[PDB]
Amino acid sequence: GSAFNGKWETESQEGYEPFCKLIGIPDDVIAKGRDFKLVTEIVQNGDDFTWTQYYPNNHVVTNKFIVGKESDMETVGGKKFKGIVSMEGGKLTISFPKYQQTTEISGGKLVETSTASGAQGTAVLVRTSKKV
Ligand SMILES: C[C@H](CCC(=O)O)[C@H]1CC[C@H]2[C@@H]3[C@H](O)C[C@@H]4C[C@H](O)CC[C@]4(C)[C@H]3C[C@H](O)[C@]12C
Ligand SMILES: C[C@H](CCC(=O)O)[C@H]1CC[C@H]2[C@@H]3[C@H](O)C[C@@H]4C[C@H](O)CC[C@]4(C)[C@H]3C[C@H](O)[C@]12C
Ligand SMILES: C[C@H](CCC(=O)O)[C@H]1CC[C@H]2[C@@H]3[C@H](O)C[C@@H]4C[C@H](O)CC[C@]4(C)[C@H]3C[C@H](O)[C@]12C
Ligand SMILES: C[C@H](CCC(=O)O)[C@H]1CC[C@H]2[C@@H]3[C@H](O)C[C@@H]4C[C@H](O)CC[C@]4(C)[C@H]3C[C@H](O)[C@]12C
Ligand SMILES: C[C@H](CCC(=O)O)[C@H]1CC[C@H]2[C@@H]3[C@H](O)C[C@@H]4C[C@H](O)CC[C@]4(C)[C@H]3C[C@H](O)[C@]12C
Repeated sequence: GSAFNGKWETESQEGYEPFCKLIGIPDDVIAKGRDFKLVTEIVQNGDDFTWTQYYPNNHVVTNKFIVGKESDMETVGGKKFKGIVSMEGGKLTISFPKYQQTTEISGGKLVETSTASGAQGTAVLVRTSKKV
């Protein structure tokens, strides 16, 4: 597999506001981040992925995982946990209580679909990134 390899840049976020509300991000912070454009850098070698995300102020998040094996996950908030990612129909999926993330290439583009659950219900964010 090589489909995911390269450098990607956010071009659209659909469902951004409802998703952010559901997960408890306050209003002024939502507005402060609607036009933020994330750069994602991916190195894929078979089942091994290195997944790098560039944030403001030289802040970087790198994830490293093998499909189907328990891996160490890392977060922008500086948190850590363990998870297991499947590869199903070209789609990378992590799934657990209250949260699902899928990432695929559709129409030559990196498409990240997140689904979070809460007391308000469920919200979906679709983030699309173009190749740079
Ligand atoms: C608002 C802020 C941008 C700050 C700035 O531009 O100075 C951005 C940078 C990191 C962003 C977060 C990270 O990209 C991780 C999450 C990605 C989800 O798609 C939305 C919530 C999510 C939790 C984001 C909310 C918000 O847009 C953040 C916190
Ligand atoms: C849950 C967390 C959101 C925390 C945050 O940054 O705010 C996100 C940020 C980066 C995400 C990871 C990266 O997007 C790369 C992988 C993409 C796959 O679709 C799921 C597993 C995968 C390894 C993701 C799991 C999880 O959704 C992570 C770790
Ligand atoms: C949702 C995300 C957690 C995901 C991650 O760990 O990357 C975190 C990263 C920084 C967090 C924010 C910061 O901790 C600062 C604020 C702290 C307040 O207690 C809640 C709102 C508040 C504005 C947070 C909302 C949300 O939990 C944010 C945006
Ligand atoms: C923009 C917002 C506060 C709004 C304000 O300016 O008052 C701040 C509060 C908490 C901040 C976040 C937290 O400091 C956690 C992260 C710290 C990293 O150094 C940058 C991204 C990071 C995810 C931050 C992005 C952004 O600057 C947040 C979300
Ligand atoms: C597991 C970790 C805390 C672990 C630690 O103390 O290191 C926590 C802190 C921020 C949490 C995330 C934030 O609360 C934002 C999301 C909220 C959704 O309800 C579940 C997934 C969601 C993406 C969370 C997954 C997980 O519970 C995170 C990543």
